[PDB]
Amino acid sequence: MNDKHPTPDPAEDNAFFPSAYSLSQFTASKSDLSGAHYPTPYQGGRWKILVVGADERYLMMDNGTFFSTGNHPVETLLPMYHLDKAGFSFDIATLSGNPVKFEWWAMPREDQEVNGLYSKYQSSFRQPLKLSDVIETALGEDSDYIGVFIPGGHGALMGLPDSQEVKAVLQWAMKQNKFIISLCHGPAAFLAVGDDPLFAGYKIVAFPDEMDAQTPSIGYMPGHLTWKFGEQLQAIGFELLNTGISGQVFQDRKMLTGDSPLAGNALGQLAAKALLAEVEQ
Amino acid sequence: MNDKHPTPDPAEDNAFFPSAYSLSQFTASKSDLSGAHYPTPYQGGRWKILVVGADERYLMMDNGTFFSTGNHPVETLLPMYHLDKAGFSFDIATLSGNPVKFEWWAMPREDQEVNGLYSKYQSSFRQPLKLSDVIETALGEDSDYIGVFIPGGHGALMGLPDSQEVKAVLQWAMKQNKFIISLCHGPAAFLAVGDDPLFAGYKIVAFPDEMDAQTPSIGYMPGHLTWKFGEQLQAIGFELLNTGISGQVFQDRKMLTGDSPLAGNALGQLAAKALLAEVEQ
Ligand SMILES: [Ca+2]
Ligand SMILES: [Ca+2]
Repeated sequence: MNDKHPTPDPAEDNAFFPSAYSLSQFTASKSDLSGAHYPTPYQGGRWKILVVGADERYLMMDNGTFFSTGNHPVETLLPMYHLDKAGFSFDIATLSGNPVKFEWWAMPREDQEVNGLYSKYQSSFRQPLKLSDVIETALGEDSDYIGVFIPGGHGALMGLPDSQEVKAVLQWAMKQNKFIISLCHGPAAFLAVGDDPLFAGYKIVAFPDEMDAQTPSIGYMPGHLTWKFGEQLQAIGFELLNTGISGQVFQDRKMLTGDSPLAGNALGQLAAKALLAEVEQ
Repeated sequence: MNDKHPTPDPAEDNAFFPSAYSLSQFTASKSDLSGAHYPTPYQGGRWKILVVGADERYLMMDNGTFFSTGNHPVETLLPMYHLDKAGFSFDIATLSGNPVKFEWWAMPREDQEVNGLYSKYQSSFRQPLKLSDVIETALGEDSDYIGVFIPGGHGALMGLPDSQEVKAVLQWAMKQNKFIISLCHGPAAFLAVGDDPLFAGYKIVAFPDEMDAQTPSIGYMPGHLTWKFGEQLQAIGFELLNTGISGQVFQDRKMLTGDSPLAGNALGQLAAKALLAEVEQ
């Protein structure tokens, strides 16, 4: 019937990609990548950013259907594109060690830059590191990581929110005064700290729970979320600054966040700027 | 229809379902489920069977492509169907806690009984237990599990083969003299014991490595497997009984195995009979 009806995903029974209508409204063939040139990039070849991606594509909705989601490609690749041009490298990990799952329906197919960057890291996205291995060997006081990046997309709502491994990564980042970068639903991962109040008083921007309750009306999702990461984040001490979305980014000490799928470019510029200043002395 | 070109999976880039031709030869609209009749089933309400399923659908081939696989639905459901009728219940788990991934292209869409069983267990396949929790509170000397079932499908080749968690489960099963039920590629999970000579001298049937070497020739998979589970199994003590496949099964003490996607029904009968005789003593 309607272009607003969820689109069946052939690989999983009772699973759906966003409706044709929502895709035309919420995705585009090109990204708005801009100002990604850095005249004095980091050239030390040491500092890297740890990327923690979603290893699951199917998210259970309140009505039993699966939302065929995963990490948002634009939210993931724009920040990475800027950091790449800034001279930084990446290690990609998932909780299980299984492939990072992208919402391919949001990939800007006509964007040469974004597609070129994915291809650059495709072997890592497809065969990522298992977070437990990273925790056991690449963190600590002498880590080569200058920060951690947790991309958005509803895929970040699975596993990451209550993973004891993610908790360890976040505590490490805070303990070693490392950058924590995330946007949209990515901050849901912060809930991994459980009852630990290490994020008390922090200000961030994140996708509004209010909007998650509305997007299903046009078939962006085949149902509604079974919980609210925003209210949960507020429960552990976070202050959510944005009522709506406009690509706004915020920096609270070393916590850098973006508000939605509109903040990829701005977050990339902010992170690149922040990390570059950090490496210079 | 006769097309032997792997079929692109829309949900994942460079991922492929079996070719239309291989599907017409290796899958059917109906299963050969039969003889699932046990006049005096187990009604003690205690003994259950733990199912360790595949949580990943995308398997990396030797040529960079992803085989869109997972657990084989017929191999999974026929054994369960017989055991269900025999009066046993199931607990379904995956390593990550993520949903069990089925090779839906092998699901017999016109098999009313098979689809009826899936309906009964869909909530468990879709929101399975996390194996780590199972090991922590449901095993031990007083477990309610009478056996473990590890279904086939190439998805069994991911994570399970070198999982310390699967190792614990196998060590427990052998120590507590529990049934271990598997077929086709499921035995690859037995490799999880690593270097524990636990299965030394056991006889099993499993999918022939040499057949795996040939199915890609008709587009069943988009490439070839990066390793051979059969040789690895022999390397840890197993005597592989079958050279080819015919859907036969073998019982060596409490180790029950099927040889391929043709062994689902026979394995259900073998397992149901062994477990029923067990509980009847
Ligand atoms: Ca989104
Ligand atoms: Ca098969």
